[PDB]
Amino acid sequence: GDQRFGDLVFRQLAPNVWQHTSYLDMPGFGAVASNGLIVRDGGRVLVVDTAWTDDQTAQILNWIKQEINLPVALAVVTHAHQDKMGGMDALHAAGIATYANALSNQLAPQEGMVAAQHSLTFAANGWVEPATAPNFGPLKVFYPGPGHTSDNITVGIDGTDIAFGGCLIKDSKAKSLGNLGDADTEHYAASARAFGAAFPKASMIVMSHSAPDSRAAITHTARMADKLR
Ligand SMILES: O=c1cc(CP(=O)(O)O)c2c(F)cc(F)cc2o1
Ligand SMILES: [Zn+2]
Ligand SMILES: [Zn+2]
Repeated sequence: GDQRFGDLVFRQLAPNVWQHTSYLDMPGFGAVASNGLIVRDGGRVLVVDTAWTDDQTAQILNWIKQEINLPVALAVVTHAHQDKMGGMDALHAAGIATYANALSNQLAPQEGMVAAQHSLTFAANGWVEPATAPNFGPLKVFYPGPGHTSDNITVGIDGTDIAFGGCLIKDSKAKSLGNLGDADTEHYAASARAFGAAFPKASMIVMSHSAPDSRAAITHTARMADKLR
């Protein structure tokens, strides 16, 4: 199922959905995989998250050209850390319109990231303000509250059983919540559960650092986060 393409890995999840995976050495710790998504919506392609680097992100675009061969209409990135925004310049060089949580764009410079071109804003209940996410097709963007970071956002794919938790969600057998350096430990559990409640039909949960899992990823992540309080 997995397709090795250079130093990246691509896995089809649904007729119109693929997971992209890229790797970065975290010195002394290891080569960390990070996942995002590629969605075909009719005659265009939508991307969720960059790879870690510009070069890797250009390779995602090369894979899209070879395997889908339709324009990439936009990309949305799910918080201001390198695994999700490190390739912003490659998207801009390719002429792709880019979107992030307003807070992600504000944080980008201090995090060493390049901001996206457009800012998403969110209603009090967490759903994106639709005028800020034009032409998102089946992508349904939800801010679940602070968790892995204060700016973390999540994405459901309408018409599929897939929802993407990014770095908020860990798999159903994960031993830890990963990098909590920028986390909101008090609100993490509620934010994880809010993600699950926003996408009740999603039976396939996609996340940054593990293979797609069942909804037990959500319950297990929230149960682990209960202990942080
Ligand atoms: O494996 C990692 C992955 C990340 C990126 P993320 O948190 O978005 O997964 C990371 C980071 F951003 C800061 C850090 F200090 C250690 C880290 O270690
Ligand atoms: Zn992160
Ligand atoms: Zn992460």
